[PDB]
Amino acid sequence: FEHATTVPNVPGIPYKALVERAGYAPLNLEITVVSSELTPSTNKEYVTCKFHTVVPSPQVKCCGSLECKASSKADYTCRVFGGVYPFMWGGAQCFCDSENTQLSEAYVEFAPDCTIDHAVALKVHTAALKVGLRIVYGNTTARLDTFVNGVTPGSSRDLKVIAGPISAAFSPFDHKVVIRKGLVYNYDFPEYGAMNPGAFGDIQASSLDATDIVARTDIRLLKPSVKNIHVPYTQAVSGYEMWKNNSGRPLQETAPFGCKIEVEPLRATNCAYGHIPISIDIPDAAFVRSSESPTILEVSCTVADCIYSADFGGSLTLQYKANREGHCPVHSHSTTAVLKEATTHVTATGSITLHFSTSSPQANFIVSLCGKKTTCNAECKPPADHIIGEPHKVDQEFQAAVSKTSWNWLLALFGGASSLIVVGLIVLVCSSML
Amino acid sequence: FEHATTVPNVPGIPYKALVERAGYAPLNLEITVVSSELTPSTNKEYVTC
Ligand SMILES: *[C@@H]1O[C@H](CO)[C@@H](O)[C@H](O)[C@H]1NC(C)=O
Ligand SMILES: *[C@@H]1O[C@H](CO)[C@@H](O)[C@H](O)[C@H]1NC(C)=O
Repeated sequence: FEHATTVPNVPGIPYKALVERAGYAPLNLEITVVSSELTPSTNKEYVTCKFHTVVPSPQVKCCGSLECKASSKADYTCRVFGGVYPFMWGGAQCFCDSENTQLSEAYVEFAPDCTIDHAVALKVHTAALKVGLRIVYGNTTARLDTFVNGVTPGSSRDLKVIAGPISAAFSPFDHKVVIRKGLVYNYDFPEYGAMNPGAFGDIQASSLDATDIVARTDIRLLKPSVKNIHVPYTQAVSGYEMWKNNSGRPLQETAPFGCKIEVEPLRATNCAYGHIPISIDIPDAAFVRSSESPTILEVSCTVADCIYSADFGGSLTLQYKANREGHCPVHSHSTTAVLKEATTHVTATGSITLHFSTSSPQANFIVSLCGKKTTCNAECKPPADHIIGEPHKVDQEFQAAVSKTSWNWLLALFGGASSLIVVGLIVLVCSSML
Repeated sequence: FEHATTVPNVPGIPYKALVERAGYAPLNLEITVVSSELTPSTNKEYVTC
């Protein structure tokens, strides 16, 4: 017997329901989400880190004009200097007086510590959910994990679940993200093949050990002022360190709906934003005969000290007139009230107490005990505690949020004004008759 | 829970109250002033005999 419903997305906050076949007894149904991860399909453009800006040895020849071929190495900057006359230890290095040529070479390369201190640039497409459910139908615990696509049944021993598509997934990741050491940033990195000096992604490669390193650091070779054999060069600062200087806060601190970002794989676990349609096919082994279940001949309810809040605040007493011994579920058939308990053992002619949570100052909600429905009407007080450590289990519907007496005053003034208009118009009609 | 109430300053004479909570049962509250003392802040001006 399939049953369709819509569960809130929030992890925790167990969700109650009552399934009911025409010839079978009403049966408890529990749907609760223990985990929910958003795993998007991501591809990798480039890795980046500190460059080493290694400088090879000078190529000095003594009064012969030489030029350097354009090497394919990363950020290759090469220059020739005439009129040099080098000195390293041991005196002059060229015999020939004042026409010697020095060749200065410079190129960049990943630092030795780039295996840990590297940032990986990702493009993030649309994400899909993989939510874990616990189903407590017929006091039989069933833990499962299922995708939210509407086409994937959940692997269970005797249960079939379909998770309908999300109303609106919000995708916390932007189209371009950057991952550094488990910290995820929504950064608009430049495209591969586009580099700016002193900016993020100034040096790029397909992998950490890739040969095709590419960079456009603003490196310039200068003429050696002192008569030695050093290579004087200047270069713009690494954009990796300049990005770490003002990276801002990562996605683990700046993310909507309060869900935590994890890496390997990139995912956003325990997000709470929408609603999942659940089509669940309860096996018939849990459905029991209506004759076996003790029906309730008469039931009445009262509410004592209703405190409407996020906690299970509010107690209701049910006076039942059961016929035979057994146990059968309870349920609350209002969107504003959620009952704490699932089933109740009833022998005959007794009293039970139940706990519920509401977001409305008026408690006008129908309780179904074991098949039979009776409504309960009472008043609920606002809580004294301003801040509570657990989330609300019900949502305000904006019509039950207005209290019963405030509804009475507002409807009384509106009805008095409207009836005053009606009596004015009928006096007009009576006067026009004359 | 914080209960704010008003008790007479009579020694002895137990004072009754009810602590009603929306999430718990009402509780008996007894307040008895077993003793009091009104100690002034004094200074010695002089001593004579
Ligand atoms: C950047 O680094 C400098 C050090 O040169 C430091 O003074 C500064 O606070 C950092 N952050 C910003 C936002 O400039
Ligand atoms: C629910 O509990 C009852 C009594 O504890 C037990 O007999 C029954 O097997 C449980 N339900 C199912 C569907 O197994």
